[PDB]
Amino acid sequence: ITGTSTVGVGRGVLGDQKNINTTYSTYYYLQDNTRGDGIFTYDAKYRTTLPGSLWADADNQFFASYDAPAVDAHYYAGVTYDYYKNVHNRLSYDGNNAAIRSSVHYSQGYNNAFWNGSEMVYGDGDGQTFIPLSGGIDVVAHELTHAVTDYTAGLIYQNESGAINEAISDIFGTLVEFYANKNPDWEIGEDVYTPGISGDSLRSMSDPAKYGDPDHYSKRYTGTQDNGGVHINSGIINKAAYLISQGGTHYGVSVVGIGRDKLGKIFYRALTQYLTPTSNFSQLRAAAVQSATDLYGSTSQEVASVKQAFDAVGVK
Ligand SMILES: [Ca+2]
Ligand SMILES: [Ca+2]
Ligand SMILES: [Ca+2]
Ligand SMILES: [Ca+2]
Ligand SMILES: [Zn+2]
Repeated sequence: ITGTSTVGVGRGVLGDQKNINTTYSTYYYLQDNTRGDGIFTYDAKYRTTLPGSLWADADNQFFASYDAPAVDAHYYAGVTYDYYKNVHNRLSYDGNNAAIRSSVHYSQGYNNAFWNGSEMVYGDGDGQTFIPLSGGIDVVAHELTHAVTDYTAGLIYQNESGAINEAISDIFGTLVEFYANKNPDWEIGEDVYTPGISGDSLRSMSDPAKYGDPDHYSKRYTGTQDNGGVHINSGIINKAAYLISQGGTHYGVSVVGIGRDKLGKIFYRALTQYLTPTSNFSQLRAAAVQSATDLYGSTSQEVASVKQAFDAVGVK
């Protein structure tokens, strides 16, 4: 849209009030021209035809309940964009400021969100399992991080490479949540998942076995469902990332935590410099070990804790 940049206000999925960057041109559009080539939010109007229509609003105030998912998809996209820019110096997912597009109100009772190869897609949920998925900052950041993975390492979506793929997304989803300081934790999707049940979440990085996922490589799922257990075997890596950052003792292996900033740097470097499309866990450990070495030195505590956390989850 060709118009004037402006700022609007509205309410997100959880009822919180926020400003959003909009563009005026007869109507007020969810078009943020302050970040790269733009952040554009579309309304799928309960269908599956994508992208739907660029969101247009008459007075630049977004307080209706129908608007809530849009507000949040637009804002958290802006937050994820800024995380990657300011913390890793990466401009959009392609590293060239490609425009970021999202569609909300996709389909009816749709209990998921995904990156489809060109844009973000968010369901509204059924009201029991999910509320509108763009309400979870980590959900948003997890899915946009898949777009960064596609442009960089190219992890294919199955088996161990697909599990690494999902873990990277949970890792960077979590670190965006800490960066925004938006009630942070190590769990995935607790702000939108099962609104009638307090304290639960889809997955846990700090204790994956709490929701059924493996937390050691000997426990790994070796079946064929879920593309080879891409959302299940990610707990092995999540657990490891959690030990690197927070530290802990896990199957008798003690790890000294080095913090989230270092975890992010070590994993951003492995992702963009040593991982390939078909990398497996073992290769991820090597990549991670090499990245810490590159950044902090071969005999640093940083290397010591990468190795100890892969050893605690059984990845050699
Ligand atoms: Ca309005
Ligand atoms: Ca949280
Ligand atoms: Ca979370
Ligand atoms: Ca819940
Ligand atoms: Zn994912």
